[PDB]
Parts: sequence; structure tokens; C-alpha cells
Amino acid sequence: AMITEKSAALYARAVEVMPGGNSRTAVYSSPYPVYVRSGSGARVTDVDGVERIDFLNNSTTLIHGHAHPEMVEAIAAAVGHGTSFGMPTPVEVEYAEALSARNETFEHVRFTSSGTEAVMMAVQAARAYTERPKIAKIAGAYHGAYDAVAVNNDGSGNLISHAVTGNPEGVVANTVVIPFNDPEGSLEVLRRHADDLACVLIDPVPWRIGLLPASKEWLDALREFCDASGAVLISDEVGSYRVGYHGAMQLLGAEADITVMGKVIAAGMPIGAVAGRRRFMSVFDPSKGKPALPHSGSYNANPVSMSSGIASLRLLTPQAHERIGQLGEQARGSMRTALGEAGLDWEVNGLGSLFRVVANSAPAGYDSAAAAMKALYWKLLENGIHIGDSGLGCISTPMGEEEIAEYAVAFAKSLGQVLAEGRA
Amino acid sequence: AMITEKSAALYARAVEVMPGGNSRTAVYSSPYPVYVRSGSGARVTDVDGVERIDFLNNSTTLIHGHAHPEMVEAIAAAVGHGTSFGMPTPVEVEYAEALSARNETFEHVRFTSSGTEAVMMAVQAARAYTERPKIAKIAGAYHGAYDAVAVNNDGSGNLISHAVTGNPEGVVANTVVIPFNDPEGSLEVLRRHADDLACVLIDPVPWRIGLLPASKEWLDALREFCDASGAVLISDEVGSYRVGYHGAMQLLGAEADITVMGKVIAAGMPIGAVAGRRRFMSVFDPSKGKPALPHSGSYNANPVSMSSGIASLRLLTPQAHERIGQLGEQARGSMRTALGEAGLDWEVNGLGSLFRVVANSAPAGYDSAAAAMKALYWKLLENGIHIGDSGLGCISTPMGEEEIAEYAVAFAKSLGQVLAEGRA
Ligand SMILES: Cc1ncc(COP(=O)(O)O)c(CN)c1O
Ligand SMILES: Cc1ncc(COP(=O)(O)O)c(CN)c1O
Repeated sequence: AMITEKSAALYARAVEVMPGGNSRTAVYSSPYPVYVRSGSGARVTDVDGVERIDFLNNSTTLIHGHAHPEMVEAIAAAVGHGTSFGMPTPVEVEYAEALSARNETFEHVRFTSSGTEAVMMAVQAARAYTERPKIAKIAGAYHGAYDAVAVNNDGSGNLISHAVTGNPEGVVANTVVIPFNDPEGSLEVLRRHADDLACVLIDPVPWRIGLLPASKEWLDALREFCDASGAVLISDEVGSYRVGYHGAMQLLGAEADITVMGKVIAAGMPIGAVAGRRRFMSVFDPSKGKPALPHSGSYNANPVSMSSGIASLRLLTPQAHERIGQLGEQARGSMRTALGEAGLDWEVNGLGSLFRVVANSAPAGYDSAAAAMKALYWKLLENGIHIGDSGLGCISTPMGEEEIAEYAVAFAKSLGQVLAEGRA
Repeated sequence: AMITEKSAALYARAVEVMPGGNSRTAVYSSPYPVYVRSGSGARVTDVDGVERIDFLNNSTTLIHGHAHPEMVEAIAAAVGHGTSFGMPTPVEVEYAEALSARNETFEHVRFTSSGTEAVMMAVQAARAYTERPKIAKIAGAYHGAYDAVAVNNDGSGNLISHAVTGNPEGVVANTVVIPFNDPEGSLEVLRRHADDLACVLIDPVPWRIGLLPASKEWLDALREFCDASGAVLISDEVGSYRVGYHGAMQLLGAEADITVMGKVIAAGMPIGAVAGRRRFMSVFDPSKGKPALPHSGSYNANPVSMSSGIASLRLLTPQAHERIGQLGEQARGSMRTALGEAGLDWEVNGLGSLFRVVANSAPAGYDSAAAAMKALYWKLLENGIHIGDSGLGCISTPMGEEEIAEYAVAFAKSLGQVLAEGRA
């Protein structure tokens, strides 16, 4: 049924000018991905003219969906006045005030052009503040391509160092890994390295290891360890911030020293942020002599990304946050009903407006649970829905109960087709 | 004479929500920087309502100046269709075709959200391709905040390792440094490390060590060393690309394996690119199983930055490139005349549309040549001109003979005022 000839023709062009026709690993699918030309509200139109409901929203960036009129007005007005300057602007100050106001711990903020850069600068800040070399991160959790965090970042629960091809021992030896939600297992590792630990980098709701939240007991163990050792507690909320109105740590009853943000804070334009207590952020301050940690960047605090940010935070009201959490609960419940009626043991995890289908047992005719989840991703595309090819999804503010009901009908139909094709 | 009350008031707000009221080290000035609200063509209007001619153009990013109508149209129209997607778009293919066409060695390209990220991914690509740990870079050259390149990066010619506070030995020991334009001094270092060198990272026209071009002899020595050792030759042209129509290495008679680009290639929207021969770029290819080097990023190849890129490259015609080169030659000549008439030993370096005033001997009443250059930066601001506080500047395509003549008058007046204040 599905016509993808214009996607295939773009892919044939792309392979001549990009490696494997790709510029972003996460958006590649075999034999080629679907190419898209426009979005409006909750819906994306592909290059073959097919409109689908988007349930992943640029990897959970687009909390307000596609081309929200209030976002478009603010961004286009900023573009007209100049895209970037070699001087600070009023909107950087306005946006830092707006972001600082979201959480007590966001005393001072610094803007980058991505979450990948913001994670990197939060780790550099902790190393400059402590003058210690090691970082600790969660086994399996993903934090972007920066080489200190591109270690054990693939969903595995093993603690043995495993890094990207070429990441030197010089980097990999200074990143230690802790088991998620295992307080005693975590403290064993952290106590072994306490004298040398600059930071403990967590994600309170890491999607790559199943989108389960950090427990109170595990957050308490790490917060007490950081207070005792002097290690900086960094919460990477680039993806998970959206689960709470004041971010993920606040929802779970905890406080970070530094929080990394991105994605929803600007809801589509390039952004990252490092926010935390004044003392940890003081490594960046250039006002009293050379800073401990220089941090430049051509697009830092550019007024287009600041204007996108002001508009996003204005639209992300407590009422919007509540209503998308209602829709997330409706979506997760409809998926669990559909998986149980189909006779699969797969789980659906998530908080607020985030979810992830976590494939467990591979059904007949699939080599792995991940292959069965890729097949479900393709069947959902045929049935008018975009989700992540390993089960991630989210709600956008343009959605109502009708979109989630349409998704539930597509989800049940798709499961049926995946299972029937595996048995053929 | 100069009124900065609205800038002071923004700074007073900024210090409460950013470290030292700053989000980008390079745009800070004591006691506070000038804040700006808008740009049009070659001119910037500050928050106190004062219009000046911009001769630095967001650190040489804005090759087409501020809010170029054709740039504004392309960007604002792209925004209306969707700022970013979790799927590739037609404009990524169109822009990769446009950029690949600029140099024979740009066979395969990948997009990032910054030059800092692009440098990082080019170093990771060479380490993945060779499976060797070390990189070599130029003593003094700046490549952004990534910790492997944030070593010997502040204008010094010393080869002794000097890194940011907290950069661990595990990083710093794998970055070796070579003296710019010294073939035998460079080959001594590179031969000592040849078995362990993944790459030689250069900038062919590094502004931080005085904006002098790489010699034919030095580029030939490095190209031959890389061919012999299997090290990847990386040219970081994030700033220097603009000196030639086919980039900096081509102008100077050389070929890189990988070229890093940014800034002018999108002329004001967040961008970076890694462009090189197919074999080096193959580490990123996801089309034949898992790639050696995963490379994602929420804003990679976003259609707003791609649309900015297509418009910028379309506007950067051979005719435009020649005209800004002529204006740069006229500007450099007018500065050298003014410095000679004022009795300073200062030099003016640069190629094409780039220049740098290189302060040598401190005149009476200044502790250092750099303090004297900072004073000239402030006097130029008073006389209606923005340049860099250490002498960097550039020409933009909106400029004509009238802007370059106005600059020459302001430059001579400002030098007189700097010298008179130092002697007073
Ligand atoms: C937890 C986390 N941290 C950082 C990043 C990287 O952010 P960006 O895509 O803005 O570079 C991501 C992206 N998946 C993320 O999930
Ligand atoms: C040579 C060079 N490389 C890379 C960068 C970083 O690029 P961006 O500002 O886009 O991160 C810079 C910026 N100063 C640079 O000058």
C-alpha cells in the first residue's frame, strides 16, 4: 500500500554526497528512511504527500508540535532582526530569566547550540570546579557523542568499559559506570573512586535502558555521596526535563548541583543549557579575571534560539503540562491493552507525556525483540503513525484525545500485521 | 560621548541569571559589553539606539551581513514548514549537493549544529578510521571547546602542553603540538608519534596566531607525512574557508583528507560540517550494518539551517567573493597607512575578506600591546565601528567602497585618540 518512490529518489541522491546517504544515525532506516517535507500541528507530510500523526516529535524536542503559530511568529520576527551577533542581546537575558524561574537550582544558566555541547560543558565545569579527573555515569545511558560520555551508552547493563571505535584509553579510563537504581552497587563503584571523582552524571529517566525513573533510594544515595565526596551531581535532563513542570529531579523529589537541558526548552531550534547553583557555574564567570573555563560558540544565546525558547516556555503552561500528561497516561494504557490482547509480554514505560514500548520476547519469525520492534515501527508508518524504531514516543500539545484514540487503533492493527508476517 | 545606560541595565539583570552575566566568553568586555537589538545589511543598532558598521560580523560568520533579505526569506519560510524533524528532508540533500560541489575533496559530508561539534566529530572519525589515539595540532591555534583540541589554544607558540583547568592528563597526553610553518620542527614531533597518530589537525589560516597563511612547504611536508604514516590530514576551515572560493587548502595549493566547515557556509544559523574523501567518511556509514562511529544530534541537517546554507552558498558567487576580497585588500592597505602615519610597528595580516590588526609594541601609557588593541576596539565603537577586541575583522557582501572609506576615517581618528589618552 505504502508509496515511498520520492523517498527512494532522495536517498539515491543522498548516497552520492553523504556517508550511506546519512547525516544523523538515529534517523536512518534500512533500506532507506522516509523523507518529510512539512509539519503542521501533530501531523507530518512526507515527500510522497502522505500525512501521518507524529508521536516522536524530533526525538521528543517538539513539545508544541510542528510549526506552532506562536513559535513561528516569534522565530520569524527574531530572524528579521538578525540571526546571530558578536554581541549579547536583550532576549538572552529575558530567556535566562524565564529558564532560571523553572527550578530553585537553576540560579545561573549558560546556553550552547545543542544538548551534546551542554553535556560536554557541564562535565568540563565539574572537572574545572573540582580539579579531579574521573566522571561516573549510568551503565547503558546515552548522553550524545562527546567522547567522555560516549562510553557504555548503548542500553547494556554491564559495568565493563565499552566505548566507540577509536575512543582512546586516556578518555575511557576516566569514565566509570554505575548500575541504575542499585544504591549499594552504585556506592561500591563511587567509594572506590571518591578521591578522583569530579562528578556523577545521571539522567533521572534514561530512555535507552527502558524509560524507568530513578528511585528515591538511589537518588538519595547519590545525593549523600556527592555531599560527602565533593563530586558534582549533574542531572542530564535534555530528554527527561519534560516529565515535570520543574524538570525531572524536582518531580522525583531530588536536587542536582548542575542540570543539563535542551530539546523542549526551545521546542525545535538549536539549543542546549547548563543551569545550576552559582558556585558550580562560577568556573565560567569572566567578570573577575580570566575564567577557569572559557566557553565560546558562534551560536551561543543567538536571538533566534532565545526567541524560540521564550515562546516555548510561555506555551508550556502548567495546564498544557497537565493535559499532555493525561494523554500520555491514555496512550500508555491503550498500548498495554493492545499488547496484552495480542499476547505479547512487552512493557510500556514512561512518565507524563513520554513513553517507550520495551520489546521483551521476540515473537515467531523475528531473530530478536529489537527486530520485532523495528517491524512494528514500519507497520505503524504504513498505518499513518511515526514513532521511534526502538519504541520511544511522546505527546505534543496540538494532540487531543482523538489523536491518541487513532494511535490506539493503528497500534492494535500494526501488532496484528507484525505477528501475521512473522508466522508466514 | 558614548551612551551605554541600556547596556548597563541589561548587564545588571544578566549577572543575576548567568555567570558574570555571560553566556559566551568571546563577547564579554569589562565592565560590561555593548548589547545589540538588530542588524540590517552591514550595520548593527545597539540597545541605546546607536547604529554602527559591523566589521566583525559574529566572529566572521555573517558573510552576507545582517538580515540579508534573501537569507530572511529562505529561513523564515523554512520555519513555517517545521524547524526540525526526526526524519531527513529534501533540503539536506540539496545543501549536501551544494557544499560537495565547492571542492573535489568534499566527496561525502555530514552536518552538525556547530563548528565545535564538527571538529570533535572529524577527530573522532580519524581515531575510528585509524584506531590510533593521538592527534597533532598547531601550537596556539583555537578549534573550539572540545577537550582534545582545547590544548595550546590561546595564541602561544610554546609546544609544552597547556590545557584548560580540569582537562585530565588522559586527554592532554594524546594531543601533541607542532610549530606553525616550521616544516623540520613539525616533522620532528610528527615522526616521534607517527605510529600512534590518528590525525594532523591544522587550520590553514589560524587567526589566534596572527592570521598568516600556511606555507606551501609546510602543507607539502604535512601532506607527505600523512601519506607516509596513514595519519588523516584534517583542515579546520570553520573560520578560514572564506579566504578561497574552494576553501583555504585549495587556495594555498593543498588537499585535505577531511575539512571541517561552519560559520559562512550558513551565514548566521547554527551549523557545522565534516566533508572529506569517501574512505575517511565511511566510519559514519550506517547502511551496511552498525557504523564504526555513530553520530546523531537533534538539530543535525535541520531544514532551517539547510535552507540558510543553500541561500548563503547561492549568494556567495565568484563575483561576490572577488568583490569582498578587493574591499579587504583596500581595508588592510588603509589600516597599514594609518598605523605607519601614527608611528606604530603594528602589522595587518589577512587574505581575501579577513583581516587582523596584530599589535606589536605597546605605546606609551599601555601595559601591553593587547591592552592598546582593547583601547582601539573601544575607540572604534565610539567612532561608529565594531571590530574584534584583539584586532580581527572581516568584510560582508552588503559593504561597498563607502563603508571601507568610513572605516578608514574612523580607524585613523581612533588610533589618534588611543595614543593621546595613553600619553595624557
Ligand atoms: C540524555 C541526552 N543527553 C544529551 C543528548 C544530546 O542532545 P542534542 O541532540 O541536543 O545534541 C540527548 C539526545 N538523545 C539525550 O538523549
Ligand atoms: C578554527 C575554528 N574551529 C572551530 C570553531 C568553533 O566553531 P563554532 O563557533 O561554530 O562552534 C571556531 C570558532 N572560534 C574556530 O575559530
